Amino acid sequence: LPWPLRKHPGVAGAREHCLGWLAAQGLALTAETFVTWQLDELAGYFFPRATQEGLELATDLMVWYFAPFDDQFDGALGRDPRRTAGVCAGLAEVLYGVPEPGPVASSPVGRALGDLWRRSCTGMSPFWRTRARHNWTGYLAAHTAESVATSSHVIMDLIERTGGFEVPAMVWHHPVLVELRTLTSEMILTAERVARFLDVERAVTDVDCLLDGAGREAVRRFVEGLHDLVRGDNEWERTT
Amino acid sequence: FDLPWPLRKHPGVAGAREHCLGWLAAQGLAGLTAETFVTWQLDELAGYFFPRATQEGLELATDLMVWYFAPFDDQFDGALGRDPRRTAGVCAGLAEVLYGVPEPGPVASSPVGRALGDLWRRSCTGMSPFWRTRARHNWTGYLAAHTAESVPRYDAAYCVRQRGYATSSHVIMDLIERTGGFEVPAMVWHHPVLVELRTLTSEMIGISNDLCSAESNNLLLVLENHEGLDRPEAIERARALTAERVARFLDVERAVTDVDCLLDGAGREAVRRFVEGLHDLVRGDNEWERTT
Repeated sequence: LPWPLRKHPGVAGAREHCLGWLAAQGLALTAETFVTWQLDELAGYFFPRATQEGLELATDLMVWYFAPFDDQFDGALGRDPRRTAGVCAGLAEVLYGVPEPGPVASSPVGRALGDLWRRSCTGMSPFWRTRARHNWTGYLAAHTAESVATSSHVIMDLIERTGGFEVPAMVWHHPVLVELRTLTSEMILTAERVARFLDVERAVTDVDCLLDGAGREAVRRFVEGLHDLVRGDNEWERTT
Repeated sequence: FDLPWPLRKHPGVAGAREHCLGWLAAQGLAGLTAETFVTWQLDELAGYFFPRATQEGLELATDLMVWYFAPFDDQFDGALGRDPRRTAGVCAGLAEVLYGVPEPGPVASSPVGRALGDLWRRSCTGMSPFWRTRARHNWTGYLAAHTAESVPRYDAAYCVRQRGYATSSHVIMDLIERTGGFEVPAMVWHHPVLVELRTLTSEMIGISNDLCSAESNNLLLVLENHEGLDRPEAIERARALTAERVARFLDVERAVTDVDCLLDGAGREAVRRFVEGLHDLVRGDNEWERTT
């Protein structure tokens, strides 16, 4: 890739913190795949300029993706017409908090998802909370539809959360950033996507006529975070 | 035009015109302000968009589309709409209305902002939190795309997708449920089949809109400047794009039964009425374009 490689400090400490979060959520085996697949290292590559709290959050979400969440879709589309859809629906009920959340909200995966969402929303504005809750809903939905848009969009929503900044919503939906997010999610034929990325990235200065100083700095850190998702994912695949 | 679906119309347009006049009066949005029904016939357009609504829902749709034409669009009339840093400001401050902000700005408390507040509060009524989040997201997506359309931006398919994102239909279809008294479950709303049906509907509506209001990011002018076509050639090309999207819509529409294995009876009925509402959007928009 044409971008430098960066890695986060707390990969060890987050690895320690995660091992407690797994126990305090009833997820203690499947943790033998967390240390085998090197998910903490992937969290270190995805979010290098994140705070320690942010790296702990992203690591927890990564293990939530590989161990408990997929242990529900283990062998779906063979014995689950509406069971997988009620699991996804129940987790969305954990996101929204409905009067009757059901047994899915009291399960370790659902409790842990409630904790992850509770931590992800801290400090963020209602625009980020609404947009990220919508991206979570679409992820769970399209993940249900595959029993007859991957998880990269919520991670790209996590760049702002773990980075201690926020991109304004009016330029968040600008077609330049939308296309950059689509090309980024595709790379997670590839040289054409890299060239197209480096071409669309020039137009990032065309959205500075609607921004201020802090906003332009926010868009800078978001596009850099996409660089880090691509190069870091490439590294983690490379050393595995 | 010459679409495969029948033209259907809500019978209660006349009451909606009167309720809507009273609503305009109450919200401080109104002499020389009653040129919205006489010449632009927005009550009948509301009837074409939501012919299966309740009377209350039809009245809400009418209020929304009048809010679209007179107050909202007035802010961007003539040369006011070619200012990036101003259109961005109005759109952002209107977006504030849709969220609970402690100390809103002065545009949030302006007449257009308070009217938008009433439209949003009424829209949320009786809808689940899933619908509120999703439709609110679609609202801000519309406002941001309009902001993007305020600056000179430039394949044809990319421009059609952009014009579809920047048209209002992405909120309009969110109202099919609200005005009709049902709700599509969130786990199937985002199903690729329904997503593609919504995309095709929006693209067709934006092709009609640009085809009529092309008097630049407009599809017709974009085809003229970038494919070397003259006006009749660009118009015919737009008809070709509409036709191919009709065909695609009728193709993937048959796959709606793939979501039956995910739903109960009420859900399947909801999806059915939603697709019919898409039919009503395309056909009604074409008719209203023909007469108005």
